[PDB]
Formats: sequence, structure tokens, C-alpha cells
Amino acid sequence: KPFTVPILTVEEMSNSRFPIPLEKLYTGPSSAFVVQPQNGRCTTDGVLLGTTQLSAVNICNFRGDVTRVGISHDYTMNLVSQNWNNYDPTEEIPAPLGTPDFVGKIQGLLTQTTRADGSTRAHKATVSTGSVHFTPKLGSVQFTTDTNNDFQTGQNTKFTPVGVIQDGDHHQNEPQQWVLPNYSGTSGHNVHLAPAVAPTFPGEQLLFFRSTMPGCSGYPNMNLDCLLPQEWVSHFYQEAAPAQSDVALLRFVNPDTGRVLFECKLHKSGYITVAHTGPYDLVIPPNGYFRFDSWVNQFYTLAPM
Amino acid sequence: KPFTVPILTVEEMSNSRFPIPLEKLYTGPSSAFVVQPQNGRCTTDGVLLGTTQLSAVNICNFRGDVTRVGISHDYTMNLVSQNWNNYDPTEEIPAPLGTPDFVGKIQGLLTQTTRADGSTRAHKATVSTGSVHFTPKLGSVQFTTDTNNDFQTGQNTKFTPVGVIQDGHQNEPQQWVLPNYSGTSGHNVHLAPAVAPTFPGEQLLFFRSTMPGCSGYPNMNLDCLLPQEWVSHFYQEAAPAQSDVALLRFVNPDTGRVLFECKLHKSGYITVAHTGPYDLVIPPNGYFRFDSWVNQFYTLAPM
Ligand SMILES: C[C@@H]1O[C@@H](O[C@@H]2[C@@H](O[C@H]3O[C@H](CO)[C@H](O)[C@H](O)[C@H]3O)[C@@H](O)[C@@H](CO)O[C@@H]2O)[C@@H](O)[C@H](O)[C@@H]1O
Ligand SMILES: C[C@@H]1O[C@@H](O[C@@H]2[C@@H](O[C@H]3O[C@H](CO)[C@H](O)[C@H](O)[C@H]3O)[C@@H](O)[C@@H](CO)O[C@@H]2O)[C@@H](O)[C@H](O)[C@@H]1O
Repeated sequence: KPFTVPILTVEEMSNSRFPIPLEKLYTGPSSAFVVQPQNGRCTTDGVLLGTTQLSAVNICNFRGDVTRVGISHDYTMNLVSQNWNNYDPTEEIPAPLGTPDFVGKIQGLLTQTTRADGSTRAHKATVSTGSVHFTPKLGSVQFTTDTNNDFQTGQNTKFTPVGVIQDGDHHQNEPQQWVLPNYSGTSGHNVHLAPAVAPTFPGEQLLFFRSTMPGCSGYPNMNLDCLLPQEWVSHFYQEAAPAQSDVALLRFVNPDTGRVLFECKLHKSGYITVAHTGPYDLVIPPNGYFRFDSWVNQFYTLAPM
Repeated sequence: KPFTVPILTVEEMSNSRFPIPLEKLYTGPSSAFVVQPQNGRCTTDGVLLGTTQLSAVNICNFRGDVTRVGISHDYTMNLVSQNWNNYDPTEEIPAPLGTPDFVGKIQGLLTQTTRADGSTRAHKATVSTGSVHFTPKLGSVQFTTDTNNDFQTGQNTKFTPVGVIQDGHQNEPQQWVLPNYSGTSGHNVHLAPAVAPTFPGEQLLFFRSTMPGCSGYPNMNLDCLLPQEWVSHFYQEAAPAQSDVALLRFVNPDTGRVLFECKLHKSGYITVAHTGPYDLVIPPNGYFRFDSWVNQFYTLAPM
């Protein structure tokens, strides 16, 4: 089965690490980080990795029942699955599919319906994924909310993420997009992780699909880079085209002129490298798209960006 | 190019009318009312219709600058596009792509960044699409928010939708009543067509989600004609339609057994042979498979 990537333009696609559109292509140095995201991870032959699932609308969402922590404005959510069935901690994944894969304070609305009478409610809420109470692998996370009394026990509750917050004099100190949470808190180390990725070939860097997360309070670092658009994850999962070598050579083309703007290496394990050093917002026509041209190896020397 | 539909299961897909996952399949009568959604509209050969665009995460989102209405808690948003560029009201679409296509009060967060210093803010906010101030085709909508002073002028502002509210039970939203995209100033234009079965014994098949409820007693059902992933698939594939009707079989790969068959009409909606309201019962790995081009007079096996 011939391998292909989607023909959608960058801005027609979705970030695979938060439910927001892509904005641009970005390359930068990654030696200062361990780049090990768990969402947006999929092999070119369609094997999902980490905590990756198939739709952007589920990323960083949570569902379950809630109970108030003491007499505070915090609530513990006992997680269930996307379709409201019981969560299974025994599954060989790091955490429920779609769980946030960075340390940060994600703000959104926590909503609830009372089944018996159809009454509903919503409150602004934040989940701090660096908190010791962020234990999604164990089946629970904690939210700080704007209420201490309105949520009912035993009722279906959903968190819909919107953006991120920051607090402190050191501006843009959080979120930390390349620091994984401890999915089981202090109780144990992370398990079943998709591997870290790094360029190995001289002169190469990762290519990122970049968005700006909405900021909700303070001075957050709003950059969010994913390794694959969500639509590529879905495409590979469905097509399941066999990888005929370790690397798929892609050309980024202007469809109007037919000219190649740059070329890159899509590694079969699901990430892209380009030949560039330093931070660079790629200059591209908005109708540009990626095209698979041939199967190559990890030592293929790209035309420099 | 051979026509195909995605192999994703229902719960792996997204509603094309609000940024939430699909939950289930429903069929029912719809003779007594107009079915004319504007999001989730695409022909099988990839022509987008109505206000349909390509990703679910953009649906019912709004962007622009805001100005306070008087000294109230309401703010007017002067709309821009998904990437902060111009919206052209003269483009022959009903309203900006992704605009809500139902009358209801949508609640979410209105967020803002101050360009100069990177300070940010968020407030609970509702857009009433039945309001006279819901005029997206004119380039503006109005939000009621939980602040009367925190939003700044001339700064990028985004509404992220979460769910719906009600006042008065389940009388709103009205998912099949289109808002007036130009308010009282003009009638709706450039709409994707209304849809109905034409063959006796058939009903529409709906891809159903439940919108989160945020206050009161809202009607939370939300039915779309095509999953968002089908819109994106057809747009990219652009496979020619060999007839006006594609026969799909819904298959359980666990058994190879066909659960039911249905007609995917070229103009982008599905019918089944059934009379009455019915919540379909489907296996977890079930999916749709295109088998052949037929015609409007093909009789489906009863669903
Ligand atoms: C930088 C600052 O971020 C946000 O303000 C927060 C404060 O937020 C609280 O009050 C503000 C209005 O002053 C607003 O009503 C917000 O909803 C509410 O949570 C507060 O958290 C303090 C604590 O030190 O930090 C910031 O000042 C934002 O509202 C401001 O516009 C501004 O961007
Ligand atoms: C049916 C009812 O809907 C929601 O309540 C609203 C009220 O909402 C206001 O106060 C409530 C707490 O009582 C909550 O703090 C909410 O955020 C706030 O807007 C209010 O709008 C009244 C006015 O008619 O209608 C409802 O009572 C929800 O909060 C309740 O839990 C309940 O489901």
C-alpha cells in the first residue's frame, strides 16, 4: 500500500497536544530539553503511541464524578473513559488517552449535569498537572474551581480545556511543555512512554507544528509544539501503509508553482527532522503542503533549509 | 479515483457542529421540521458547503478585538479569521466558516492577551445566537461576560466554546433552527440545502453527541449529518461520484457481519430504511464501508 501524508495545509490542521489549530512550522534547538511528548505520537504505519488517541477534541479533556476536597474550592475527579465507562488503570499506557503531557496549569470550564432532572452547571476550573494530586494513571485528578458548593456528587462531570495560566514574578516560567507530568504522582514512575526523540544527524533539528495556547491569567509561556498534526495521526492510523524504510522523505511544495520550498525526513517512528540550526519560524505560502516522495534512510543528507 | 469513507469508529470521530466527540447513531422522523445545518456539510466529491471548514477545533470559536457595551458586562467582538486576518462579509458564504448553526446560548471562556507584555486573562462568557446582536455575517457578535472592566481594547481575544445554557425545560437550544446571521438587517443567504429522505420508508441517519450543559435545563442533543473526519476525508480525496447514491455497509469486523446498510447521498447525508425514533445499537469496533454506487430507487434492507 503506498504511503502518503495528508494534503491539508498547516492552518487547516490541528495541534495533537491541545485542542487548537496549528499556526505555523517552527524549528529550534532541543539539546536543552528531553523531547518526549505523549500526545501526537504515532508511527507512519499507524501504530498509536504514548497517550495518543484519534481526535483533537478529546485532548486534555477529563470526565468523571467529583467530590469536594475538605471545605475548599478544590474538587477531586474520579476519572472515567471518554464514553463514560469505567477507567481501567491496568491498560499498558502511561495514563488515559488524551491526558495532558506537560507540566502546567490548564484552565477551562468544569461542567456537570444532574441526570435525574436535567439541571446543569459550569465553573471556571484549573488543573495543575505538576501537583502531587495529578494522578491520572491512578484514576484521579484535582481541580481548583470558582465554587465550594455547587457541584454534586455522583453526577457526570466534564472538564473542557481552554488555555493556560501562570503565576509569579518570573514571567513565562510555566507551562513547561517538554516536562512530563508524573502520571501516578509520587506513588510510582511513569510507564509505557513513547520514547524521547532527538536529531542525531549533523546539522539537523526537529521540525515542530506550532500553536499558541490561549492564556487565561498571568504571564504564561503559550508556545505548544507537536511532532505530528492530529490529522496525520488519524491518516496513518487508518491507512496503515507499511514503512518500506526507516525514513520517509517529504517535500513541502507550493501547489500553484509546483516548486519545492524545503525537504524533510519523516522518521517511521513519527517525527520530522530538517537541516537547520537555531530558532526559525519557517517562511511558507499558506497553501503549501507536504508530499511524500521516497523511502530513504536516517543518514539521508537533506538540502539545507 | 475509487471513492471511500474513513474506517474510524463512531467514538473515534468528532461532531462537525461543535468541538466534541461523537457518541452514538440516531435515526428519527424529520418531516415536521427543517433540517438545514450549515456545519458538517460537504459533498462526497469534496465540495465544502454552508459554513463548513476542516477542523472540529475551530467550530463555534470566535476571534477578534472587543469593546465593552456601555459600562455593562457585555462586549462586542469585531470578528477576524482563524489566523487573525480579515473576514470578508462579501464572500458568498452565510457567515464566517465555523459560525454556530443553531439558535442557542453557547457558554465558554473569552480569553485575551495583551501584546505588549504578555499578560493574559479569561472570563466566563455566553453568546446568544438568537440575539439581535448576533450578526456574524455583518462581522460582529456580542458576549455577556462575568466582567465589566477586565478586557482591553485593541487586543487579540478568543472565545472557546464549552457548552450550552437554558433559561425558563429543554426549550433551548433549538438545534434545527438556524440563527439569523445578519440579525434583523437581512435574511440568511448562501445556505447549504435543507435535507430530507425522498424514498419511501427512509429516514435520515444522524451522528449524535451531547453538548455539555452549563446552566439551567438545556436541550443538549446535537446531531450532525457527517462526522468532521468524513468532511476532511472527502475534501482531500475528491473522488468523483459515479452516481447520486453511495451504498455503505456498517460492518462489525469482529465477525465480518453487516449490521445495517445505508445510503450516502452525493450531496452529503445518509439515509436508512426505518420508521420511527431509534437509538442504534452498534458494536465498539463497528465502521462504515463503501461497497457500490447505486441510485435513489435502491431499496435498503431494513435497518
Ligand atoms: C496579569 C493579570 O492576570 C489576570 O489577573 C490575575 C488576577 O485574577 C483575578 O482578578 C482578575 C482581575 O484583577 C480577574 O478578575 C481574574 O478573573 C481573577 O482570577 C489574580 O489571580 C492575581 C493574583 O495575584 O493575578 C493576576 O492579577 C487578569 O485577570 C488580568 O487582566 C491580568 O492580565
Ligand atoms: C438549574 C441550575 O443552573 C445553575 O444555576 C443557575 C444560577 O446560576 C448562578 O448561581 C449558581 C449557583 O446557584 C452558579 O454559581 C452559577 O455559576 C451562577 O451563574 C442562576 O443563573 C439562576 C438564575 O435564574 O438560574 C440557575 O439557578 C447551576 O449553577 C445550578 O447548579 C443548577 O443546575
